[PDB]
Amino acid sequence: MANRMILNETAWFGRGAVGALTDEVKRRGYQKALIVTDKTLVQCGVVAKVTDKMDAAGLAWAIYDGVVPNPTITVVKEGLGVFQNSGADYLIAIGGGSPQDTCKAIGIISNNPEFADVRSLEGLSPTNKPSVPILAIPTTAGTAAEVTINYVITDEEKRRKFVCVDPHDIPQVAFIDADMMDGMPPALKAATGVDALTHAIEGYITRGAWALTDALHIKAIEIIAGALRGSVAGDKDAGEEMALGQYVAGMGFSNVGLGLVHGMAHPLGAFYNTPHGVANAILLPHVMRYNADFTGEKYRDIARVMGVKVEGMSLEEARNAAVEAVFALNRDVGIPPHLRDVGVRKEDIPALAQAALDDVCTGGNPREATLEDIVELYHTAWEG
Amino acid sequence: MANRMILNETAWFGRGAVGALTDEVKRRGYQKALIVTDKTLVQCGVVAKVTDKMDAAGLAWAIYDGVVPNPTITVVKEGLGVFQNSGADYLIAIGGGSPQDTCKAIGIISNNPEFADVRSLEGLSPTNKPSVPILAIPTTAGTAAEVTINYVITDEEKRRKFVCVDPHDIPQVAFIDADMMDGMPPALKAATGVDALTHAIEGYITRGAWALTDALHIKAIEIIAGALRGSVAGDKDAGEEMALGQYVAGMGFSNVGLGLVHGMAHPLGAFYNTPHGVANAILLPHVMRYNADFTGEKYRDIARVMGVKVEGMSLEEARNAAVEAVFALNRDVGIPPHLRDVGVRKEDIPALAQAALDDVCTGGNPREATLEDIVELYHTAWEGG
Ligand SMILES: Nc1ncnc2c1ncn2[C@@H]1O[C@H](COP(=O)(O)OP(=O)(O)OC[C@H]2O[C@@H](O)[C@H](O)[C@@H]2O)[C@@H](O)[C@H]1O
Ligand SMILES: Nc1ncnc2c1ncn2[C@@H]1O[C@H](COP(=O)(O)OP(=O)(O)OC[C@H]2O[C@@H](O)[C@H](O)[C@@H]2O)[C@@H](O)[C@H]1O
Ligand SMILES: [Fe+2]
Ligand SMILES: [Fe+2]
Ligand SMILES: [Zn+2]
Ligand SMILES: [Zn+2]
Repeated sequence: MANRMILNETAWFGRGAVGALTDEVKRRGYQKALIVTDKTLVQCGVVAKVTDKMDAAGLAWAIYDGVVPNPTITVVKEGLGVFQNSGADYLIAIGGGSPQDTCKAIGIISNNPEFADVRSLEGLSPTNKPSVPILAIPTTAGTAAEVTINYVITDEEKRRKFVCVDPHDIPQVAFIDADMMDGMPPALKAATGVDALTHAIEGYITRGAWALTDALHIKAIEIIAGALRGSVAGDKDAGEEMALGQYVAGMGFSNVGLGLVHGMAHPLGAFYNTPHGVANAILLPHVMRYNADFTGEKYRDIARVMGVKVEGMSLEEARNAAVEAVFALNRDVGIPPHLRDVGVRKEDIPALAQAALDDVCTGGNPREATLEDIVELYHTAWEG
Repeated sequence: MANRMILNETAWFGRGAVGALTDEVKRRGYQKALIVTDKTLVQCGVVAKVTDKMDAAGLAWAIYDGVVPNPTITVVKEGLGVFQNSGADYLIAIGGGSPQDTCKAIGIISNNPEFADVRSLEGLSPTNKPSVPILAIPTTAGTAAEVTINYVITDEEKRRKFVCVDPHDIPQVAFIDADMMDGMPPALKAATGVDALTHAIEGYITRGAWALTDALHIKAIEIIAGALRGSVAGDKDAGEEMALGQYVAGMGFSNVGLGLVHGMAHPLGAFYNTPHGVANAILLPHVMRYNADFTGEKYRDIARVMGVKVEGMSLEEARNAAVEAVFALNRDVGIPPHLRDVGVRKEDIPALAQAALDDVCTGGNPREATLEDIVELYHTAWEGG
């Protein structure tokens, strides 16, 4: 009956937050870090923002930049080998959800060698030891991987993304610095931003929701809905707001769950390598309409913080307004509205739906989804 | 510029939350606990609620119940000795702020022996190693000692309570279980509940306040103001609400600070052993009035979440409403309104004011307080002013 909360024991927030990293490392006595990131972040100079500071403080580090969007089992094994050989005693994840999840997988397996095949970590990972210490530095404003206890890896052999949930993978310190995120192309800010909004909305209405997560989630929705357009536009302060909002969303959903949006988005990532946030964005409003009757007064709350004047509006009208506010936001930030626009094939829907039905996140959906329900949702999101 | 947040990596909430303790211990591989608590909690059977579960799970434990309200350096040293002689490898704090703070001191000194004098830990403790692992189980709905990075010890020799701030003392796991709090006498629920409200209000307007702590604090105020009366009355759900509210308050103030209410309350605890919550309760409304002009629109938010329909009043009226709401709550839960009622002496005011001026928490007050200002505030709280 009791509710558990897993959070970062230490976290730094604000532009310039990464400047606290060298002092945190020194106070922990670590000797060498393995930075887990990708080639784009190295090319854009984002990784240098961190290594330059580390060099100035005389802190040793090595880099693994083989991470690819929607990280695969192959990437995890490659990164793991690099880490084991490096002799590093801690990990620094620099990037969005892909590098951060890869980093979590590496840290967990390094101290829990029984899960060497990686795929065995799906669900509530029965690990016995904490991951190698992880210092997380997000570069996107959407996944909250720095504070959640989950990470998703793509099993290419079985063509499916599997979510791993494990308190042992929580980063020891997170640095939420908007300076690390400004380089995101506007389209990326939009996709990861709606991914964050999806986290907050699904988390707010998830089956396991309770007082504390509801408070975190509704604040996150308000912050995100109020700052996303401005951030996509390039506004500096909105970018900092988004950095906080996406993190606050994570403080909640990591501890209670999500729903059918993520359950349906994962198979798309596995089948087409579709960007996670774009998949969530397209599916979100449709899944919300589907869940409407099972959400109490919560859609009135969502609509209210998304700019809609809900006073004197019926619950039915408020629910329609919440869904429309999301459709509107997606249009405003430029995300394609139909699944056909992003490479999905109708012939694959039966398999995608079954995959969605079996996805870890689907169980938290307020409405118990059937196979045909999911098939219908994919077809509805196909072209409107 | 950047803001730091220290929180419990793991925490369990709700009635029955202590039931998660044995599993958490096993998952961490600890071999023997030293339970830090007091004689009342042992007598009332509260400690047994935990040890019975531990016995059934086959987990070893030893107990130190010598903690006294407003824990002293002597109690810390005695408890440290018991810990060292027990063979325990972790600590379980069962109780209110006194046992929890004593436990933090013990856990820190054990891994940082150069601070054996205890008093040298005041302020931002320059400790190099994390405290011995602490699993915290609060029994009062007010201090949030289970999630904050502070602890206050009484220096009997120098007659003063000193606050210690250190990320190294954060408990590894917190179990917030109202079943552990139901035994609180109504007056204790009242006092500890206003202590929690003070935490939320001071934290909401403190100098270092920012977006995240403001969100936590205003939510804590709403929760506490809405449930305290019912909890004092004995309502079970209200007690569960208070358990959450007092904790949420801590998630915030531990990371930004408090103010003059706590700065003035501490010297009273050192001078008269006045219960912390009672001191804060009497001082709170007066200090709020003092800080009014340096809190922006925040008193409007406080008044609103405390049941006041601020719908059409001005900022000046909203600010008065917030203060009155606190005066009303204190009356409703039966806390004395005047410092004279609880054993304070006017002759001690100059000394109390100086102590308050030097208290760690005072620096966070939104209004720079002078010695003269503090003297005036004590006199005002004396008999209403
Ligand atoms: N600040 C940045 N500036 C420029 N490019 C960036 C930045 N941050 C990330 N990128 C680039 O954006 C692309 C996508 O990065 P991801 O990490 O894959 O995206 P994100 O949304 O953060 O995470 C997605 C992943 O997290 C999981 O929850 C989800 O299932 C998916 O696997 C990559 O090419 C990456 O280099
Ligand atoms: N559930 C309970 N049932 C009955 N009595 C209880 C309970 N919990 C605590 N008590 C009793 O209440 C008295 C006060 O307990 P404290 O721990 O001293 O009170 P609390 O308000 O929780 O903490 C105060 C301490 O914290 C610091 O922030 C403050 O400076 C002070 O030293 C003691 O006699 C204690 O045994
Ligand atoms: Fe999930
Ligand atoms: Fe303080
Ligand atoms: Zn997501
Ligand atoms: Zn207090």
